[PDB]
Amino acid sequence: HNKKFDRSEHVYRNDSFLELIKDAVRFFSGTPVHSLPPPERFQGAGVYALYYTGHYSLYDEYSRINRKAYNLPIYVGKAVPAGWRQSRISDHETRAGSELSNRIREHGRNIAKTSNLDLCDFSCRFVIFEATGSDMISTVQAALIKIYKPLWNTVVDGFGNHTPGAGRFAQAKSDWDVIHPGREWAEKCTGVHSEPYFIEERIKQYFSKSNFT
Amino acid sequence: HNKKFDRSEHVYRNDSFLELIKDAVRFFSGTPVHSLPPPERFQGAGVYALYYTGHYSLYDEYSRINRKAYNLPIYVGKAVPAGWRQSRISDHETRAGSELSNRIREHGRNIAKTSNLDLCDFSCRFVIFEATGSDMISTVQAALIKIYKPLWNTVVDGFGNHTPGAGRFAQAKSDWDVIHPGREWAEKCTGVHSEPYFIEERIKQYFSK
DNA sequence: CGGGAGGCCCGCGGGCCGCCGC
DNA sequence: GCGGCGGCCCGCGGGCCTCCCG
Repeated sequence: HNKKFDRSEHVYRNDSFLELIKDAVRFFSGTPVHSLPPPERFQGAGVYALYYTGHYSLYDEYSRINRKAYNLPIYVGKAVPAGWRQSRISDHETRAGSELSNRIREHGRNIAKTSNLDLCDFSCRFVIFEATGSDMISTVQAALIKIYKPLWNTVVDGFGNHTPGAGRFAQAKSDWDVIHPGREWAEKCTGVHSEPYFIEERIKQYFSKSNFT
Repeated sequence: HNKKFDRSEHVYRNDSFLELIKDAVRFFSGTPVHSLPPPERFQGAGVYALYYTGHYSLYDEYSRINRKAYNLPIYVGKAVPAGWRQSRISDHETRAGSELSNRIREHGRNIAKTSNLDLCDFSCRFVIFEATGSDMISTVQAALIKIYKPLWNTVVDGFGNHTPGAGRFAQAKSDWDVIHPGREWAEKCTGVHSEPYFIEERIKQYFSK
């Protein structure tokens, strides 16, 4: 330190930044909706949201909530640019990844692999954040989860996992995997996972119990 | 589906963002520097930076980069308020928590337990956001990591690990843990971990381009 | 017995590498 | 023989719940 303690001198407010985030959020909400995955590959990093309109019994309510419009996402995710560990040198030119697009395609493949969900019942929205604006990517994703409370982000976790891998097989298969088998790596997880009965009830409770702030 | 497909209808641009992120970053830059951990506990969520002024041979450069001022952090982190996956299972009673302060303290403890790093050679800065502002925390952290590329966030990974736990006993120990034993839990990781020579050249590379 | 810090689980998804498709 | 994408590792730290202080 070398200097006295005082909480107040460390508080940061910027209401302007709060408006800026609201703006990115409302821009997200009105971007075009596509099939999962979108008809074309593209470059960029950003945020995306997945919507359900099918009739799988635990999720049937989405067919009504999302009947006339894409109102409530089941999942919101992100893909942050390859911006890594850095030392901006050579390290030659080779520019422009397709991180957002790949992740969207990846999540498509996981749903394809399940028995009980059909990919044709999913749709998506996404927003590309470029350059310096890419710093905002994980805060837009958090802002969207806070407004929508997507089921797969806040109740039935696990959709977001890539393969835990060999160094991690002792872990329990996630609630998403237990009600939507089978990504095959999920069958190599040896830990104690939750029982379908208790996940089913949580999903029901999601819909029946009011979530309005 | 919709009807078209047009990449630029999905691209967000707002140049005023550059000014706001600049402002947040200079505010962070000018907040009071304290020991690690700070001398008092405090409530709030936020972002923090760790600075080194010591003489451990690999890191010796910092004692010059940080000689006259706290310029280049060695680590940047963040602590978010309780439940950012839409909060716990509660009613209306206790909206105040200490997750930033706790988190900074944990990092101190981990440094205390190493053999080759002295806590006295460490300082920190931290910024609190509250409570409408918390969505802002990650974007400031990310800006800071991008601008300073702290060595423990970019080259010598793993200081931010919590205990992997009994589900992940077969994973490798982290580069940080290999050059800075010992958190007792890294000792219980049985995977093949990086060589110290490899890490040490990455460190040297960090301080000559 | 009560509140909060910390211990100890895993969600999410970054990055790298090998493999396949060219 | 090359580039891009998926497969397979673990980084970072969230969140629950324990237990540790009161």
